[PDB]
Amino acid sequence: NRPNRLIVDEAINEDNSVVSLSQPKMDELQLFRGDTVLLKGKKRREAVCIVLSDDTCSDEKIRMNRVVRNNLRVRLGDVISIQPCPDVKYGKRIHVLPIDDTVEGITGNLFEVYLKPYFLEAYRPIRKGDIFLVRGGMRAVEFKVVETDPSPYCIVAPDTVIHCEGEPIKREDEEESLNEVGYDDIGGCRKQLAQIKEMVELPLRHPALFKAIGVKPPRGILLYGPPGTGKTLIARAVANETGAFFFLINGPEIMSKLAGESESNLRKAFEEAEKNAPAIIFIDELDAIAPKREKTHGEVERRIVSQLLTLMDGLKQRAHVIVMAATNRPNSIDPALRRFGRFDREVDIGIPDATGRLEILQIHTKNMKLADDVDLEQVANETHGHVGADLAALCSEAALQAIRKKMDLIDLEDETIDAEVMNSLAVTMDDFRWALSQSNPSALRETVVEVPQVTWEDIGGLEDVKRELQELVQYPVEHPDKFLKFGMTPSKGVLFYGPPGCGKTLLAKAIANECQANFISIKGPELLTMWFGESEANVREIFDKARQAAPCVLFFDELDSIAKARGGNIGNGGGAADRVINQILTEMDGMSTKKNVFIIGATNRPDIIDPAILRPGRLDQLIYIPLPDEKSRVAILKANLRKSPVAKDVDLEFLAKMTNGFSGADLTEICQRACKLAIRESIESEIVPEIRRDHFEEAMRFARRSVSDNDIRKYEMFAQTLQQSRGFGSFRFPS
Amino acid sequence: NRPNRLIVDEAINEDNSVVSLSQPKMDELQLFRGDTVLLKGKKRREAVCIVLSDDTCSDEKIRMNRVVRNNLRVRLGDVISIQPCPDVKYGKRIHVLPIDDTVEGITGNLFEVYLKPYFLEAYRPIRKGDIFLVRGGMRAVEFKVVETDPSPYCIVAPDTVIHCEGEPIKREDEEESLNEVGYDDIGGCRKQLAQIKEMVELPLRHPALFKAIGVKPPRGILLYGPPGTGKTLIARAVA
Ligand SMILES: Nc1ncnc2c1ncn2[C@@H]1O[C@H](COP(=O)(O)OP(=O)(O)O)[C@@H](O)[C@H]1O
Ligand SMILES: Nc1ncnc2c1ncn2[C@@H]1O[C@H](COP(=O)(O)OP(=O)(O)O)[C@@H](O)[C@H]1O
Ligand SMILES: Nc1ncnc2c1ncn2[C@@H]1O[C@H](COP(=O)(O)OP(=O)(O)O)[C@@H](O)[C@H]1O
Repeated sequence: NRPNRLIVDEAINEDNSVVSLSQPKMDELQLFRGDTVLLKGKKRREAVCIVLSDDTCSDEKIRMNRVVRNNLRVRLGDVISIQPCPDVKYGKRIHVLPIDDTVEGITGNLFEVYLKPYFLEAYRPIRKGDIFLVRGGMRAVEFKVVETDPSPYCIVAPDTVIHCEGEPIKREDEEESLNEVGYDDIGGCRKQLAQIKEMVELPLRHPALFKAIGVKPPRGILLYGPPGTGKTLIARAVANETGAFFFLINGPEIMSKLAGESESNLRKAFEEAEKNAPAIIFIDELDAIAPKREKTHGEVERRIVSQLLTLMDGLKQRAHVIVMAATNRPNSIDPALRRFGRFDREVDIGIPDATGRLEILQIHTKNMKLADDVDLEQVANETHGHVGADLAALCSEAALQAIRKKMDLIDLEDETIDAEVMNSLAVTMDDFRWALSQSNPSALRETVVEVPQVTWEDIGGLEDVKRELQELVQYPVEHPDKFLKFGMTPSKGVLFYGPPGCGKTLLAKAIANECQANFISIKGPELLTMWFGESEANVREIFDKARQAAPCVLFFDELDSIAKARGGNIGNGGGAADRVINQILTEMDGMSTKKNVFIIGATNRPDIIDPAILRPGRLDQLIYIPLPDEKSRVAILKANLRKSPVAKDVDLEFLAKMTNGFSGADLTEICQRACKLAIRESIESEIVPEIRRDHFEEAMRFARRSVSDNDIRKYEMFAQTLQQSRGFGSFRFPS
Repeated sequence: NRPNRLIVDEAINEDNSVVSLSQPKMDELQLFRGDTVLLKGKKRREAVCIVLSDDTCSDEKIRMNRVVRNNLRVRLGDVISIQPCPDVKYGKRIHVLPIDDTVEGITGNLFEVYLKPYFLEAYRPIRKGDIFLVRGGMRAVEFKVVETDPSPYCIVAPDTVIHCEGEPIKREDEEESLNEVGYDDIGGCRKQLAQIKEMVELPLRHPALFKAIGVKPPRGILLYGPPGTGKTLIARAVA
């Protein structure tokens, strides 16, 4: 038994002496809330930390940060021994000194700038011989214990004096640098990063297991994403956290060699990593190495591609090397590389969402000190087209602005800077706004994927439609047991038709938010570009991106916008079928029905929609969104007024009754006009900060009905023709 | 404190001995409109100029032209020391001669063509050892002081006689050529040029600051524009 062995895993808190344990873990080992333990690992070394309460990690695993993982020489997946230590122990004299690998540039006091704001009111239990890292001064510097009283009996106390000599010492090869790349340095990638964690955990941490079994290990991992997403960061972090010898192979570095030298350089890079097993061979750019799809210009290019292909599939076990290649675009790769044995496991790393970029900002700003009025929530929202490298550049530029506001008048003309100035240099929002306005996003044209923040509370009315949407996309994904028993497959998608500006997009986004799945949206111009550009082959890429991002919903806005541009029911001498809808149907028919992917079709002119899409099998479920009723319009305003401060004066119920033929869009622009009037009257009166009732009274003058009465009749007759519930309404069984 | 340190910046006027200062800058240092100062920089050298009134530059910076920046061996972003000099000082005999790097092609009188239309009705305070540049004759030729009365006490006066030998002298590597490319030689580019000024001011003027910090410096700047816009001019001027 020996219930003291726990699985080491990454922590969540950014502190130093923190251990995250579940309630039953301390309840089994008679451990309390505010106690200390003694973690013991390999190489005859121990560590003293503080246990904390957790409820998310696991049942029998320990969450330990990178700062303390390097102290015990224990990586992820290894096992350690934990035991309580209720013995009283105080600190008297702690002597520490940093290592010269990171102190080059520090001048002045070292206690007041790094130790005082870290050791006081913390009661961090230090251990003689441990390496702890502290952050501050827009950098990261650690410290090393060289001589102290024999451990245990080392706990920082307010009445403990600290003195240091001043010169640093050199480190050894036993410990790794804390400034390197780790799992805690990656943000905005959780679904993709977890797959890579679980994919290479066995062959790297346990190389001897695969040598004794017939299981084929994954020999190739291809990474996607626009340049700057962080593929190299993830590749280096996996190697640095799994104990594998990382070997970086740059793209242009090999191609820059002469004729025949590139072959030797690429070939010598494989057995070198094979000897240092386990190892990970990473390729920076692979589209620039093997673009053997359309280029095929030059014998040396083909020779390099063939050499790479030969060295790729020729890894018949031997070592335990895993090759992870990175590229920019999936189609820009040689198809011969995707053969089974060279590159079979495929990983697509997308642009982080709003909740992902905040983690990147927290990672990139953890070394510097910010002011109280600095919030990263608005920065992530305002930066919705940027990538991982974009935000690091934004942070660097924002940090540079603060230096410019103090270097000019202080004029520290010294060979090295002091640590007592940079700590006080707090970056404010004004520094970030200057850099945000000039940073050009590198990721704007390709489709962005989210899991939208809009929920059911933002949608007013449409209660009949909500239950229907929560009936076909949430039941097969949560309770499939009642589906395979009947032997019938679920629906492939549902089409939305009705008057424009009623919520055709809000329902699709809310159903994605509730189901916790990705959301891909295609607008009208996006569909029209591939028609006018005479290139309909881009549907396959959209469907592939949706498939491997499962679960996800495939939303097509105004699907009839391609038939409206060429007439409609009659139009020109052609019919109601074109190349883009052709390719969409072709890719939907061959789409995997067992996957969690879903397709949402939105249209405002259902009379011109091709019937070929509407058969049972592609899009059979049709839900009509009518104009909001009296109590449906009230909820629209109750949901739209949650952002702007409006007092109790404005009567929303009375406004809904007068707005009879008003769609959802008109009620939004009414509030927009009222708030614009409020802003204008505030600015004009500045030469008050609340929305009054006469604002809406004047804004109601220009209340234009976007939907007239002529199309209402057409929509209603179309709905009743497609429903056809008459005749069989009184159909009953005799006995 | 020591309120005598000012930030050196480019000037606006195309004159020679002109210092642009704000009203509070002279109001703090008890300096008037028509007075002279003594600018001191690095390498144990000084410079005498005339302060002027300005209202646009800054609160605590000094605007100094390229002609006087090379005299003190001070570039943009550096700091200097300014102090008033109300002592009376007149000129008696100023001996100057140009450098052969730019005089190849000049023949005849040198005073009437370059010094007379520059020194008269100007009262420019010269300093022994300074290199001042004058424009004229569809070119630019400067002059060098080789031997004169020990500075101070060098101010051009109408009753001051000037004679010159005629042969020039060679320059050294301490000073830079005034015919080179500078910030004053770029025109029509203010928004773009300011971004490049502020982008590389830190890593170039203070190389040791980035070596002691984790901030990533900009390693690459791409320039656009149709051929002939002046990208090479800006690139050479920044360096
Ligand atoms: N998801 C991320 N989390 C944290 N940092 C990131 C992320 N993505 C990129 N970065 C930062 O951007 C910098 C540049 O990354 P880069 O080498 O361009 O990645 P790639 O090689 O995948 O394009 C790195 O130093 C890294 O710190
Ligand atoms: N039922 C509704 N409840 C609340 N707001 C709505 C509703 N329908 C539309 N809106 C608002 O109208 C705006 C535009 O909607 P739009 O995308 O044109 O709808 P559709 O896709 O049905 O045409 C959205 O920002 C949304 O906030
Ligand atoms: N904005 C400018 N201000 C002053 N001179 C300019 C400017 N742009 C170009 N010139 C002049 O034009 C000449 C040729 O410039 P050129 O070398 O063609 O620039 P680039 O290499 O950027 O095309 C230079 O000698 C320079 O003096």
